[PDB]
Amino acid sequence: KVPPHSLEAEQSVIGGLLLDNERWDTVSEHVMTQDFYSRPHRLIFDGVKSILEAGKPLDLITLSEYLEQREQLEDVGGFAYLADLAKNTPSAANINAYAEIVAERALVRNLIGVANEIADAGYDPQGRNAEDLLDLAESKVFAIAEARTSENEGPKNVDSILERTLERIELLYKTPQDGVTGVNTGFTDLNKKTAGLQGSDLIIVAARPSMGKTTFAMNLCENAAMEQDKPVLIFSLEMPAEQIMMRMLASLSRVDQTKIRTGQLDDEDWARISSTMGILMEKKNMYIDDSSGLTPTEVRSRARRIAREHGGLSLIMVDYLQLMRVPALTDNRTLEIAEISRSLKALAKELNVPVVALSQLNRSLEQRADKRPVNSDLRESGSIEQDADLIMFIYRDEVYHPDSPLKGTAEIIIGKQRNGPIGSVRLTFQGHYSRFDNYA
Amino acid sequence: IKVPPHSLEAEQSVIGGLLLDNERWDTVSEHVMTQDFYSRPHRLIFDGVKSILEAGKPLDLITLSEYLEQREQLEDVGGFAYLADLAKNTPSAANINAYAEIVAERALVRNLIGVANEIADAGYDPQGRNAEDLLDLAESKVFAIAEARTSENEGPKNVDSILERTLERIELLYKTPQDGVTGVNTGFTDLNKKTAGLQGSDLIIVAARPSMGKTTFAMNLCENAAMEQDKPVLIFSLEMPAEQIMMRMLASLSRVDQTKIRTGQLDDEDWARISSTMGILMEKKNMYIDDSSGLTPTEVRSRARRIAREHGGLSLIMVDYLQLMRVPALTDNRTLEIAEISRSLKALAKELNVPVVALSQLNRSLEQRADKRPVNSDLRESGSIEQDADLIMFIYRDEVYHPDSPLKGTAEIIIGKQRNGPIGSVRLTFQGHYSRFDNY
Amino acid sequence: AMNLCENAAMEQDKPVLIFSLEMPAEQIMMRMLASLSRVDQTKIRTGQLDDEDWARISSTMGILMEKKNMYIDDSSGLTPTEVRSRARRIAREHGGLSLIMVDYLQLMRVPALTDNRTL
Amino acid sequence: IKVPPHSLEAEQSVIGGLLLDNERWDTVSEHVMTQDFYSRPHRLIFDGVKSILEAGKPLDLITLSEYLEQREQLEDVGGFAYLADLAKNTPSAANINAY
Repeated sequence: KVPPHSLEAEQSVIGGLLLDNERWDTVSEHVMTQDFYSRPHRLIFDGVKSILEAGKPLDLITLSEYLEQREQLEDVGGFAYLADLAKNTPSAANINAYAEIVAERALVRNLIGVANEIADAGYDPQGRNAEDLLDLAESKVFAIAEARTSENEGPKNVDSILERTLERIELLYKTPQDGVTGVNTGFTDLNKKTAGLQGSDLIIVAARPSMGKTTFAMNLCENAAMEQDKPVLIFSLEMPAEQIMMRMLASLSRVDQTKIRTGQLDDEDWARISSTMGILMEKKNMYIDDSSGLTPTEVRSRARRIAREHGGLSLIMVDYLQLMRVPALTDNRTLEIAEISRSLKALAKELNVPVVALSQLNRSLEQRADKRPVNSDLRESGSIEQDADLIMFIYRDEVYHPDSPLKGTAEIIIGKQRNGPIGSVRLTFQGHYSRFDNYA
Repeated sequence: IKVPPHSLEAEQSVIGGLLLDNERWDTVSEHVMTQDFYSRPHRLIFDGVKSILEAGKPLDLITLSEYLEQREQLEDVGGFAYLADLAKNTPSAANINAYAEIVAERALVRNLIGVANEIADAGYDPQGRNAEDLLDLAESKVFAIAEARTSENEGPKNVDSILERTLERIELLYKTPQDGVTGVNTGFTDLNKKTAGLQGSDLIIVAARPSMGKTTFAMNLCENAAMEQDKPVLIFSLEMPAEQIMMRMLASLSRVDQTKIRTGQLDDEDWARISSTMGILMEKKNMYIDDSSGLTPTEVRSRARRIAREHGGLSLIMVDYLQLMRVPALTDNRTLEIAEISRSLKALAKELNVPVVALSQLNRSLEQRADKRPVNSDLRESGSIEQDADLIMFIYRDEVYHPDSPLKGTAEIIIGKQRNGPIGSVRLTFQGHYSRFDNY
Repeated sequence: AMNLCENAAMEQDKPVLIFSLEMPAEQIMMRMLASLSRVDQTKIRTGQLDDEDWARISSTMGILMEKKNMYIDDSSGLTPTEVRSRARRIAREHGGLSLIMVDYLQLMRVPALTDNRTL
Repeated sequence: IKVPPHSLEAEQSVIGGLLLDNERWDTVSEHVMTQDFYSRPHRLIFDGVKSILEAGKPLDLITLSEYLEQREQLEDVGGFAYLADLAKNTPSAANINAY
């Protein structure tokens, strides 16, 4: 019975912190002084923790002088062991993964000790009742949960919630003051509430059939490929790359959609098609993947490959959230959508590019007779509210009502947005040639 | 020497006592089980006694021996000589209830040791189990032993204890001039007639179909509990972060339209009402919100017990979504996952003695029904909650499905199930412009 | 069912046994107090009631305390083994029973036949 | 003698190359599968590399070692020494797609 520990992983956390002091911001969230195994490794990590928390510089002699003044330098292995730790593990950036190993061994090691306490108290109760021993065993397990979850999240105090609410309200004033903070949407009305497409968050655009969810997603990619220098990546699942390019050519030249997919078109229309063809060939940013069977593993691999080849991406768009599938969760449909939503959010955090994932609403709003898409309607499809930050819906009043005042105007109603404010942004729509425009 | 906790002498007196006095089985059956007995021979004799006494009332040396002779288990026990010796060895009647409690207590301690050994063996050999996964697995094994406990010898009570409890509840109802609140005040005088205060020992599940305002009604219950009750309230946020929850709560506290807070720019008059209610919330200090998306029933019970230990005790625990919570042990079966969460939330309400308002969403089966009124049987499709939760109330506004409805701006809280008090449709007005439920 | 137990507890000398599964013993006693004093059900479960109604509830309280026959078991999880054992236990402690009432036949459950609902 | 069509030397360079360059997985995953590898030891190492690179970006001598150690497959492969020997034996990056 050897205790669960990884002495090799502890050496790389300590050794990595001496080489890169800026890693402490992430390392402190994973490992604790108690989480380290053995007395020598705990004394070194306690010195590193005490130094990096107040005095920014930490090196071979900074850590040595902290231990020398506390009569613990010889106890850890002298100056030679502290200097040989840098020689032993010179692998930076992977310190977060090494800390996770040490933290996992510690939580498993604590569980073994806690279970052994219960086992020894069962054999030798010393006047303890079965009910008393049961509550004692629960309290020992509850203690490990208290130390593990108190580092990152828990029940925040009123003062902290008031501080985080007022800072969020003040940030809403400066949303149309800064302007585009990255990816330009193309719609000046949308740029007031969105204030540029942020890279660190997931954007989910949902619409009930006939609203034009694919059309709005294509229009966002249209402006991103021309304004932003970095290329755009589109995962086609609903329709092939040929149909996507035919729809994009209609918006680029304002020529009616029907003429492109039919073939028969005027010489004037062909001149407008040929004029936009040259500008599209000079930019070279449209990368489309017409694969029907796409798994979240293949999506993340293809996005990381294209970003590595051309420096970096700018916007990743998915044609359908429900068309993607994970082979491990083929039985449970509820947890399949939640895993895809998590995988798409992780891709947006890793690549730092805005991810526009398209999704479809449930048929529950059809029997409601109001038909305005609320953020709670998409919850039926899967868990996306906790993962995606920006959730905008497409609602055109002419689809459900023929005598509607919004004739040819679809309002992009933002139902959820952490970075900026929410609201109904009216934009005109031309269904004859698939092109969303600014409402006057 | 690690000898398993057992009392072979106590098992012989339960078996021996049942042979001498067959009328003791009425009390003995409530304490001991066939599984509770230690070793194969004692379990075979007790199983025979259990099968015989139940239907074939006469039980003796010849009845017990012939039951085992026909099943080829008599020789395994020790022939007839062993069964006849148990009547001779223990001729002490009436104390059988005390001997059974010893056997039941030894079995619980023996199971606790086996449960601790399971955790210890799983720690040494995880086979791909994470530290978080192993922690939740260790808690679930301990929780199972506590589930078989909490019986407290429930039986037929006399009229003296029922009338004493009934008179004390009736006499307490005269203290309130017209409130009728036996604890947590809901804030709605119409709701206080049927609910009669939020009881702590039971689980309250509020369910509503999207667009009804389930989050709005849950926030309004926490609003009055944080101001009226001295003990703090705990809210587990899964659907929306603590910032959005505080923005919605500020709209109800000052009657300022919801749109102005989440957008930014608002009038100086509106800011004065927000600043006036800020000082009221700062003096009370009861709103504790946990904006964690990944919440397991182990982490929920640990975070509720932590706050109920720091500030003396809690007053009301609210969950944003029942379906957003997940148990790693039941990720494959969705049916038994919801039933375990419903059981864990009910156990939290019994242990902490505070009303737990768990929010849940109805199935889309009521949309095709055309009746639109959600019945208690519609939530059964989501999971087993009827047997665990005592108070189940639904939110139904007639203006959501019908535009020409007479209930314009009035949502009726229809109570479908309530063990403590009576059920019925309680009409209450609703203001969707600033998220605030009021008295009709 | 409550009205049948009402007359059996007053007329017969032997006590009555009621197995509550649908509603607790508190709700059963509140409903029984409404029939014993003819005061509207709503006033008892709400709390607010007149001084005239207070005297009728207090008068019937002493009548029920002199007889001592209502034995209620507010257990939700009741198996046929536990029902027979508790019925035999009360009939042994108090000489003998007089009427056994069950709140719900479908709420009772046998662990051996949990799969087959028909049997 | 009917010797099966295999290349143990080519399997060692794919595994060894993935430990030196984690960014190669984008192209390597398109060519090889866990089933494609010959013998039980090479399949256990490649399955660990596949499971790690698909979610947790860092993969090295101790990341792969800890995955196999927790599942009781480290000694069945050849201890830690065999995993460290693959980095030493084949230090040829970029040609992993051909292997």
